[PDB]
Amino acid sequence: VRVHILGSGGREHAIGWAFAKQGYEVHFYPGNAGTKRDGTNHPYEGEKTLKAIPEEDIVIPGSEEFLVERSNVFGPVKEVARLEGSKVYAKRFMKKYGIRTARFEVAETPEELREKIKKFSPPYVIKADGLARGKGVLILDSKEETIEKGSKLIIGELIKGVKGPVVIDEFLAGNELSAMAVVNGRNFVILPFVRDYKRLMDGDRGPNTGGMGSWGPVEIPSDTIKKIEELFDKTLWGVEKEGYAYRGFLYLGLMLHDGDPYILEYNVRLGDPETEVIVTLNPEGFVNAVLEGYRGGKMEPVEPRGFAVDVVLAARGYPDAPEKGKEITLPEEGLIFFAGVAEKDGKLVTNGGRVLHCMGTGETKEEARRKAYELAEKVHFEGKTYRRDIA
Repeated sequence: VRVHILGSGGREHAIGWAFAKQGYEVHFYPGNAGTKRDGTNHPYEGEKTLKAIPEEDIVIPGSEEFLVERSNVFGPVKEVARLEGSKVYAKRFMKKYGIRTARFEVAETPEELREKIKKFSPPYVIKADGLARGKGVLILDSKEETIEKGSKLIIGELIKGVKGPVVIDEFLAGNELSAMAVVNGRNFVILPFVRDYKRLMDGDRGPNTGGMGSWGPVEIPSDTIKKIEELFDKTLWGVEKEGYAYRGFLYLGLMLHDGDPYILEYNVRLGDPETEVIVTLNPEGFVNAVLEGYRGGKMEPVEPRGFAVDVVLAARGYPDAPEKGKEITLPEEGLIFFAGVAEKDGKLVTNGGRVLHCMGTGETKEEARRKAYELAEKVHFEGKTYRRDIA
């Protein structure tokens, strides 16, 4: 009867919103002040939190997963999550199981970075082996800046708490694209494709962020989808051949290059703010596929109804230094997913980089767009930061 969601972002709230919408009792760990609408928030305290939860579903989205998965948890074990956790492992995996990816070398020291960089041409891509809070894939025009930053990235002087080998990836001209699936062993369903907005500012300027909005569904050619399906199959076969079974959500960050999809990286959970959009496109179908996947049964396709637009409101300073504690005025209605919000002095206040997700829905992309933006204009807090670019 009960769903337990680990996390505090809009993905988590979106996932909990759908379940609660289908009548399930939803617990968030720790959630945020918005997630109180759709369930009860509890503090997360590691294994103490999880040992207490009976059989019945736990949905993780994060790096919880380089320990969590107890058969309760709908996400892969640590060994499988190395696919996200070690970008080097992921590359060797893909070479092994014939999964189409960019040519690459591994530099474990700055010396190797100097030698091995000579195998590549100007638009250089260096990727930190470990998690960098998605801030450790560098794309640099010049070799000097690549060696200088990439060396520092190896030795832990670039990004505090990141250190160790780097992948040097052959840069791929193309259009970037994500694909996401609910997965049980070798069975999977692909979710609606959504388009995200990674840069902070309109016309894709400013710093990269964890996402400034999205919309969907996006229309992908059937031939492209069949190739995408084949990437999922070969990835899941590879997991089985390593002796493990993938349970949960699998995200492929792709690059369509010369007609073919290449895997830029694996994530072992759904994106934010892609989840907000996907969920809003069919709350029923998402919920069902997750339960069927969790339960070991047949999952039915997740068909999108209409279009969804997510306009993310973030704090002034996001991402490098978001300002907190600012008071949030909300409208009477509207689909909002809450992330960086807290309660303080009986009020709603900002408390994270990305504060709110304002959702618009409609029969067209433009209908969905206006509704989202109409809502974002009704929502206020100081230094309220958003892209009028979306969709």
